[PDB]
Amino acid sequence: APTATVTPSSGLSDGTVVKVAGAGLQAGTAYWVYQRAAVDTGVHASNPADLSSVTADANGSASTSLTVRRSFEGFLFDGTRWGTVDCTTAACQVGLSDAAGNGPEGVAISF
Amino acid sequence: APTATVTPSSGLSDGTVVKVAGAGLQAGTAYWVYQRAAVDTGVHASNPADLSSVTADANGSASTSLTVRRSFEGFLFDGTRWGTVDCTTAACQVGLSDAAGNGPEGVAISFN
Ligand SMILES: C[C@]12CC[C@H]3[C@@H](CCC4=CC(=O)CC[C@@]43C)[C@@H]1CC[C@@H]2OC(=O)CCC(=O)O
Ligand SMILES: C[C@]12CC[C@H]3[C@@H](CCC4=CC(=O)CC[C@@]43C)[C@@H]1CC[C@@H]2OC(=O)CCC(=O)O
Ligand SMILES: C[C@]12CC[C@H]3[C@@H](CCC4=CC(=O)CC[C@@]43C)[C@@H]1CC[C@@H]2OC(=O)CCC(=O)O
Repeated sequence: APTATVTPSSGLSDGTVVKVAGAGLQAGTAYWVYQRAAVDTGVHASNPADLSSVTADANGSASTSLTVRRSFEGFLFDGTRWGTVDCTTAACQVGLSDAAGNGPEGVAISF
Repeated sequence: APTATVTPSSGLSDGTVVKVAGAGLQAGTAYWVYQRAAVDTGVHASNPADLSSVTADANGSASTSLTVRRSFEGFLFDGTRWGTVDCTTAACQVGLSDAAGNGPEGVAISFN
């Protein structure tokens, strides 16, 4: 199954740059690399401002840089502006999803 | 039918804030407000960095502010990083799309 890692994923400050890496992804496919938090069970609010992506190489691997924030203006997948999200108490993680919502499990990060 | 407007939409500069307004929208529905450019027939590369949204009110109306860029990192609807889009030569516009791709037609914008 698809895996992902965020290094470093702890002791992060606002504006910190981390490396997001995916493995066991499908070659050639694009995966949205983004910061998020579940404002409801199974319902994620993300940060498009610093969003980015990645296309798994022939071995289904890829990594990139992501700028994380302690707090960010979160939007839902349906486009709705949810509101400001403070990762200080919210369980923010870095997601890796393709255009159909598939990919590895979100990686918990903390500040 | 849904309709959109961008003011200003001419003589714009990198960093300019414009008013994007939608009408004839589904009351209660959210619509992404974003800058884009067609890099191919029916294929747009958007600017997520300054992306924003709106949620139509009871009368299917809604507006908000959007910061525009002369240049930006473009992304395709499927998540692909396309490349740098330069609105100096690219026909850039402003989109208003719901989670299903529905919404008014793109509004053409231009820079100085
Ligand atoms: C209340 C809550 C933690 C605080 C979250 C809230 C969702 C809304 C929310 C957004 C923020 O950015 C601030 C924290 C916060 C208000 C979460 C919904 C369920 C959750 O509960 C837990 O922490 C789960 C307990 C556990 O760790 O097992
Ligand atoms: C593309 C997507 C909606 C747009 C999301 C994307 C995750 C990355 C992302 C972060 C943002 O803050 C902007 C929107 C966006 C680019 C989501 C991953 C799956 C999702 O789609 C769905 O809700 C599921 C579609 C379905 O299979 O019905
Ligand atoms: C949601 C969407 C993909 C994600 C796009 C969104 C437009 C706004 C936008 C700007 C970005 O730069 C991030 C992705 C994103 C948030 C698109 C509008 C329609 C599109 O999806 C479809 O083609 C619709 C497929 C379907 O019928 O489910």
